Amino acid sequence: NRDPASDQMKHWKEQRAAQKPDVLTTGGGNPVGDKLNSLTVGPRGPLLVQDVVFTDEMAHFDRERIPERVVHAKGAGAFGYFEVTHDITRYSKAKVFEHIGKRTPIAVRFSTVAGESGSADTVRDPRGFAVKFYTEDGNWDLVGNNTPIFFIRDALLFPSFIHSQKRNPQTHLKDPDMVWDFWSLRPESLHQVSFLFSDRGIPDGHRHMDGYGSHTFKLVNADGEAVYCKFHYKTDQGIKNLSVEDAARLAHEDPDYGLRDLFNAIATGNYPSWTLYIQVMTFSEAEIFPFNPFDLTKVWPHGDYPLIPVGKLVLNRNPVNYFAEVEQLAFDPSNMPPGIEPSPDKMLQGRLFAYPDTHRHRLGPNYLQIPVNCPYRARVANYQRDGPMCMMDNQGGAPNYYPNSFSAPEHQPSALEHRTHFSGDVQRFNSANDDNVTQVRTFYLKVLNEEQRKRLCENIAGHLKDAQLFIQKKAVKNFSDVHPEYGSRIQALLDKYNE
Amino acid sequence: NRDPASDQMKHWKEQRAAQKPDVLTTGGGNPVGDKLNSLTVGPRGPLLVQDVVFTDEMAHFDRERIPERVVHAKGAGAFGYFEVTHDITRYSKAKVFEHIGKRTPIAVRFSTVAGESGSADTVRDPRGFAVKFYTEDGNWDLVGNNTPIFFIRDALLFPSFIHSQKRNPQTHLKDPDMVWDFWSLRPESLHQVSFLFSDRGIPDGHRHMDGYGSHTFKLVNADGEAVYCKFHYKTDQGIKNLSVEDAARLAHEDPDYGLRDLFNAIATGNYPSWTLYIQVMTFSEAEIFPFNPFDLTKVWPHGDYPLIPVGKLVLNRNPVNYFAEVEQLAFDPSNMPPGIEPSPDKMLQGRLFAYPDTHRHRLGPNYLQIPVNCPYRARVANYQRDGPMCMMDNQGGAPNYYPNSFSAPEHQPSALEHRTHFSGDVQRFNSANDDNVTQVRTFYLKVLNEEQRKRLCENIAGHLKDAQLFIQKKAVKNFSDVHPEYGSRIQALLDKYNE
Amino acid sequence: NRDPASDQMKHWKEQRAAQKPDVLTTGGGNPVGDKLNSLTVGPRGPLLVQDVVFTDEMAHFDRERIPERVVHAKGAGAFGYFEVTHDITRYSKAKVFEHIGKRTPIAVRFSTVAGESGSADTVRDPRGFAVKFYTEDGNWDLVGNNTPIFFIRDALLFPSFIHSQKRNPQTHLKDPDMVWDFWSLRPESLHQVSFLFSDRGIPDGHRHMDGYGSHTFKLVNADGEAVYCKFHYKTDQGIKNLSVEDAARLAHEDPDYGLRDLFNAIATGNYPSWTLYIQVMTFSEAEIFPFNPFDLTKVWPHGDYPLIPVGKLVLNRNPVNYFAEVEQLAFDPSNMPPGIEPSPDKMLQGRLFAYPDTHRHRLGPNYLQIPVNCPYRARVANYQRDGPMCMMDNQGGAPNYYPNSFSAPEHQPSALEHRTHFSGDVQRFNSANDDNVTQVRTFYLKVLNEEQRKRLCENIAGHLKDAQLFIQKKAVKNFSDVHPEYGSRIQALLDKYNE
Amino acid sequence: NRDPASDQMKHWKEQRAAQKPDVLTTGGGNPVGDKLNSLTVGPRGPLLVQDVVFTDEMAHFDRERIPERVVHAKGAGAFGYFEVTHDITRYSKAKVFEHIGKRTPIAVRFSTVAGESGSADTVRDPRGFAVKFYTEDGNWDLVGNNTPIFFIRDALLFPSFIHSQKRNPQTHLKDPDMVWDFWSLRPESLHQVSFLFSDRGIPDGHRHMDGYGSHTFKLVNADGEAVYCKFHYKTDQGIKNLSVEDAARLAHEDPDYGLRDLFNAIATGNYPSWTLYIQVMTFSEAEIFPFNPFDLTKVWPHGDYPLIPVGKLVLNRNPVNYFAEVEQLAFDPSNMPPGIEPSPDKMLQGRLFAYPDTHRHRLGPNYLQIPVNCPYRARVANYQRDGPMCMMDNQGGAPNYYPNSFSAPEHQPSALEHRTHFSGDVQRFNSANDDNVTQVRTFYLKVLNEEQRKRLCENIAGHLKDAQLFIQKKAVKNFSDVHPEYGSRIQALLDKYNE
Ligand code: HEM
Repeated sequence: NRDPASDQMKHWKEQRAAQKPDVLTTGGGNPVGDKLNSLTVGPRGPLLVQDVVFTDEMAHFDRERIPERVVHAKGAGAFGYFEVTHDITRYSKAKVFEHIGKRTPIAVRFSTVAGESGSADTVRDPRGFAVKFYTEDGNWDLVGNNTPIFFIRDALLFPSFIHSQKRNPQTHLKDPDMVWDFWSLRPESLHQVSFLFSDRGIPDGHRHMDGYGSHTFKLVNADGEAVYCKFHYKTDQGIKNLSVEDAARLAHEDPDYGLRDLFNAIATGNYPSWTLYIQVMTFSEAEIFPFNPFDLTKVWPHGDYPLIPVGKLVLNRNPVNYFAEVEQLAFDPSNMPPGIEPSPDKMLQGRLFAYPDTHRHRLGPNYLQIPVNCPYRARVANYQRDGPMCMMDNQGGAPNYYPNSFSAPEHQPSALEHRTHFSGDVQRFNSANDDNVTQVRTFYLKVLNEEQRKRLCENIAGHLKDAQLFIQKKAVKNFSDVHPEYGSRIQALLDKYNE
Repeated sequence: NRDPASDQMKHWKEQRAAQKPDVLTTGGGNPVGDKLNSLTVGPRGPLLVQDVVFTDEMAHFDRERIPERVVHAKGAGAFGYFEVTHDITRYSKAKVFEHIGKRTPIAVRFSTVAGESGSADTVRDPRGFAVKFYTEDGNWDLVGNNTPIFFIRDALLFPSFIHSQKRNPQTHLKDPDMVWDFWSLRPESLHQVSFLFSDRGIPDGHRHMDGYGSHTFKLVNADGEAVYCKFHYKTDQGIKNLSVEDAARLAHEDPDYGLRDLFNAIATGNYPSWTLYIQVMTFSEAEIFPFNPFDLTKVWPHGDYPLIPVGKLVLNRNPVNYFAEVEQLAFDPSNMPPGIEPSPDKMLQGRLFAYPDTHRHRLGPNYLQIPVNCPYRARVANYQRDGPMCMMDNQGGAPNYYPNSFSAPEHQPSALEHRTHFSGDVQRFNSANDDNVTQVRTFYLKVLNEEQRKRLCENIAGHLKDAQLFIQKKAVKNFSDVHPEYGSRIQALLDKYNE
Repeated sequence: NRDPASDQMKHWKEQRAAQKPDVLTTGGGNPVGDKLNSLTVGPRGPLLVQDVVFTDEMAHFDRERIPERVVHAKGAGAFGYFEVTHDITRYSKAKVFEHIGKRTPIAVRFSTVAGESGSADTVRDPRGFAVKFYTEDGNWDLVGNNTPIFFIRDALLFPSFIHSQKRNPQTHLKDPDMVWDFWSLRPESLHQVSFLFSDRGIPDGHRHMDGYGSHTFKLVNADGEAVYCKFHYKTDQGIKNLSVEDAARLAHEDPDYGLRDLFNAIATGNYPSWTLYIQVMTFSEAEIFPFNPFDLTKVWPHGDYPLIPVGKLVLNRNPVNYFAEVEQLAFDPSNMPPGIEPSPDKMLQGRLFAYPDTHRHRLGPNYLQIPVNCPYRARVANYQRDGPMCMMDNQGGAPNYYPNSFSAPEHQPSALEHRTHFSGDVQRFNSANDDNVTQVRTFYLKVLNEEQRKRLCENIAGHLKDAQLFIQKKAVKNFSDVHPEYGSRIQALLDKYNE
Repeated sequence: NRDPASDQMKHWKEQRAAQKPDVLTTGGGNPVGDKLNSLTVGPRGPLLVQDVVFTDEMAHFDRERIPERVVHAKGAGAFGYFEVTHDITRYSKAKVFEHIGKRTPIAVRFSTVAGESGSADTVRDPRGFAVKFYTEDGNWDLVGNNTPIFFIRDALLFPSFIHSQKRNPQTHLKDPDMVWDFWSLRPESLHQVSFLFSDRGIPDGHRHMDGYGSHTFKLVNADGEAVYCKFHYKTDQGIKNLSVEDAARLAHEDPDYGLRDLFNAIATGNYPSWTLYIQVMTFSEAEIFPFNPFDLTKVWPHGDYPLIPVGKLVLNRNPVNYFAEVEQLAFDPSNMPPGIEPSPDKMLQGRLFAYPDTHRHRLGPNYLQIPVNCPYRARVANYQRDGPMCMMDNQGGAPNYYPNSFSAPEHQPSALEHRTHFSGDVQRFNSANDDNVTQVRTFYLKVLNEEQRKRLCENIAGHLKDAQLFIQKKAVKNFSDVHPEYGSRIQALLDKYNE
């Protein structure tokens, strides 16, 4: 006996009963006589164009690959649902939070960042935990991460950052000089480099990690009052990382550890779950926060702004076809239904654009027409038409201009954005010096126990050692600024590695 | 009031009736509060990225167009059915002919040839008569023209021919020199040229012409008995052609004439139709025919090859959305169910490749998944997977390799290519002089009478006159070779023209 | 000897006198033996997949077409230069206006608006007049039209407007109901529609029409002193239009009359040219302007804001390959170099996005590298990399992240946007009631004379007659709001048309 | 200091020094003022669409990716030349072999097979060794592997084979059930499989393995005489393999072993090199020859058919930009200059279309225009035009149809292919019978020392051990079909692994 995972074709064969096999048809659905032998003139004669069976299937074969995700290319996903267990409708009128017991189906995808399609799960990298909510008011995409913060606070540097986190332009090899020259030049990353290199840097499976909407969002009650929030979905299976030693081990043993684990979990009736919380911040409060409540490289102290439960997140139906249901998955941060809105978070703002952007290029213009991405729990009706690979009925003969005197789709004013005032010059305001240590300090000596406080200091030096010298100093100079003992312990390890 | 075509919107609304307007949603199903004004800071302030309602709409509009067909770009389509009136089973096994009274859903697209998207319907040009049968053995595409022949017999010149017939590479204008140099350099074009400048060069609408398969085909009955044939779908609305003066009027008065005539013909229950006949030929009498039976520039004499009736072609349904149903329609000559096979027709052999090849580019790798293209009357099952914009289940979780031992789609010895023997050197045999006059001569003298010959000559002359002298004399010669007088007449009008 | 355009292939010959024909090769440079005959087994044998030559060509022929422009699909282009003849440096620091007697290469494309690629040139429709300036600070695209205003003033209506301007989704025909239902419901269009149906609605080719920026832009000088402006480039060939009667003739006679006219003019050394002026308005006057200064449906009286000579545009060179240098041509209003900026014009704003966006689809991610679109007069150095069909060296092995301590490109502080203050609530402000008749009323009464008013209403009435009765009522009512006489005239004609 | 690959940026900044850094600009060439801070209204305000600096960069980043090769995604590349050392003149007229000492530029890409973009270098899997010769008669693409045979013999089985070597349709993990089920059912693989698990199954870098043309080819001399040859190029740095435990750790130690290895070799002046040899066999000999001389699972023995030397392949140049030069590199087997022609090898013939076909997909219609793919040591002249992303001048104003009377490119009768008379029926002949054991035996005993045999058997077991029992059964059957002790040794190793 084998595991569910490896027993895939197994179960399929049985579940196919004793019903004869279907017929191998061409793409056009024409019956195929023999597809195991080309069409030739003579036993040793040349290939005839006439073998269209060959062309038909070969042709398709030549185009199965589509561009992989720019970032977060490696991962897996499953389906399940969300169910309300609290009433926060006093905070947001989002139909998804209707009443208690309210269930909305979902799709989830876990993933790393820097690695490519061939990469392995078991490595030190942040993680992607995206949630798609098929609500009655369209789809809501909570494209979150296993962290409440990020390395940078302005989108304009994200590409550059990701660049530094991947291969060298010429060599095509990972490069420390790149990694650390960047981080070192931008301390705002401190807070996050601290989490990545902490024990959390490498979880164990996707099931033993927490989620974070990260950014500061906006909730609008069915009364127009708005308030800021933060999304958190802590694991119920409890945290659980992996020994550096084991990581690199599993790495080459089963580079897809995360996949099968998460997969067998569901196959073996052991469905993973997370608990949804949110922190609330009135506009009054925000005006008070000692920091930028919108800074992505900052958190909200749990004590000052406590979490409120709202619901359960359950995954219990593994995909039936990986390509179709997971690869093709598209999550658009901009996909926020009535009740939730973005904040002036200079990083969340940019994400409003880029995601649907790339999706147009990675998948295609009508990518929202792909099953997995189709908002089937709603009714898409508008004035958009055509485009490549246009399935559906393209909305039939319905009037295609608005406004029209022919009863075509009208807009519901009730779903209007929330009104806020703004005053100030249009400029490129500097966010580089918006405190990149304080919050980090209270992490080192407070959240981290002397036990793991040192571990982190090891993980870093072991990677920082590979960078040039001038680089290593700046880095230390930064850690030092968080805490002298920080850059002191590190500089130690480095000096030794240095012989 | 006015024609049904012009009453489209009026009707669509009256169908709405009691139903109320649908809510205006984004591509993501999110309702919009006001799709008529932008989100800006202040009434005279900047536009914000935050307006994802705009970007959602704008971004789609920007991606509405797909490449138009490289030829036959202008056209119109309709849906109807096929009806078996005669048992021809003793010739072919195609299940579409399975039994008299059998109806097979068909789709059809009419079109011109050279003109682009916005060209006029009423202009001299061959006419496209593509027919699609959704059978249980997959789809059969009978991509015919309104001519039984063509200007050339080697697919290798098709690109060149179309280039000569389209715009000048630098001025972008129509070029008579290009048109005539090519023609004058390839007399094998004379047959189809004659037919082209004849009263049939411009029919009155799409309902007033016949549909031909042109190429010789192959039919194999339930006993595996091979036979050659030709398809003919003669119009039941009678052959009506349009004068040169009126075609010129409509050219600007109504460039979409054919589209309108057709829509309305059906919108008023005036379903046009065509009787589908076919002629048969033996490999014996084939080796006996005085010409290459697969030469696209020739016809099988009626006297020797009487037409055999098969069934009817009724068009009784208009498209509901032109883009999804007509624009995206794709016909591949290679889609022939068991019972219909190609022939050594050089030209035919070429089309076996070109159609799906161009479809993979104009529409996309997965174009067969387009509703209008999907062979629904049949169920597709094979090992091809993925590819961009993959709808449906991607065959869910069935084995993607063949052979296998888990019960998945299989062969069909029943549907195997009819085997024919061939022999001979393998080279690029020259077909430039396989009689390019004989059948034209009989046309020009016995098929036409003095008034038609008169017109035919001015028609040719009125266009040729704009080509360079040397191309003129060049062209004359070819004509005289079909007949001294044929040439002399055109010559006459030429000098007058040169005046 | 005919007009130059007709003798293209003739001169190409002459051009390379003695020079001998080059060897015919495949796309791979492999020389071809015989491009006129297909390689088959025996003179009447099947086609061999081994005939790569054929397959090489056919595959290319099969993908020659790219999506046509979403709007302004039918056009013509040329190249020339822009010479500075007046000092306006006190207004803008743009290097293009840098000094008296300075010439900058420019590219231009003329066009219609709603017609597809096959469409005719001489049809009532605004006319695009896009100019690309290859300047030192990158390219500057002044994407004007032949009118200084437009039909709408908020980008959200554009897709809707265009849709109503094209073909019925189901019939694929032009629908006057669609056209007038829209216009009737959006009275802000009166001005344009009034200009459109006037005499200028159909110029005598491209050479006899003015060009305009339409929008208001902001000009910035060396001390950072800004001012709002308008760009006008008047034809030196003098205004000249076509009678509704001619155009209809030309429509079928020479659908490419504009293309042919412009080409030949240049080909014969009769270079056309426009004089570029600018209208200036300080930030103070804007505050007290009787209308919204960024309202595309309004003009700046010549009386209060005089025109100022800037320089001249001269077209002296025709394209060599239309597809290469014209069809691929791409203009982005976003291409504004230091010294030239946008205004809050809602319409202009949405444009900053849609052009590049649509270009990424029509042409491709790297369309800026196509020769005609490359800023060859400036040096592109940035942190952008990869993408399909990537040419040049991809910036070689240069550091691909910013910031970095390795001497890669750096931003220039002197090229910072002119800051401006804004303050207001963030929301969708309504711009419908913004006076839609004042300026129109002036045009009807003062700008036109009795002769003209007569034609205008004739032209309108001639088209409007086809719209449903209730729609005609609506629109007539709108014209009345402009002027009682205006409505009666049309109404009169209508009554007539209605027998 | 550290290796050359590590000091990449170091050297770049080194040679770049003594210069001022370039100004950062937009794709359009406009200098950016600050690329680190987005444009907003007020320090805590929203992001404006006005920020085209942002959209430009991000939009591009959103499009950096393109689909990876359907197979062989993971690979390294370099450039060098081919030096003729010997005269095989009396075999191929091919200019590349013209004289002794003749230099011809080349490009090479080494790669694994079933692994995706993120996969590791040092794994058991065949190795891809492709070489592109830029010759004056166009490019010659010798697409070889690090072995002279291959699992299958009919193209039709290939896509299916590949599916088994990749991930499961639903679970997405490497699956030995499909791997082995396929191989078991298909015993012709026996040869390669043995080689696959041999000591060579994992080379120590790309520098210590041999290249193989694999298929039988055809050479033609100045006097129309052709023969059937083979291509063998042996490493000069010697065949050095990697242990199963060595490669296993290298897996996570440094998954980019090949890359680093090859980059540094070339970087330090230690250019690798190979010697090209050609086996030969006359058409007569081909006849008398035992089994099928075009069977890809069979080989020619140096015994009866000796290895004739032709020249040297030296690599002395690294890529400057990996994406532009290696990723975009496309090799088409169908690219064969005069003197070299395909052979009846089904598998081969199938590759004749599959390669350019997928290139048009993965790279684009105009891929032969990407610098490194262009046949630059030749001169492209033909009648192909347009297509997306068209560089150059699209052949300028030259006539675009053939034949023509305006002195455009003419074909070369001298380049006509070799005419090989062919006869025989026409149908899908069986191939599963060609002795899948003879040659195989002369390996397990002759070309393989006892020691290797030991671990070889151990390898197959180490993998197969995870396959369904029934699978193993059949698996051994074939092995024993080779020779008893073979399957026996395995069969023993089996039951043990089953605890
Ligand atoms: C009929 C069977 C075969 C088919 C259908 C086939 C198909 C393909 C395809 C589609 C690719 C991807 C091309 C790209 O994306 O650039 C590829 C690449 C490759 N194939 Fe095959 N192949 C076959 C047999 C073989 C054989 C026999 C060899 C060796 C003689 C081989 C060597 C390679 C190599 C080395 C590459 C990588 C080239 C590169 O670096 O770009 N293939 N093959």
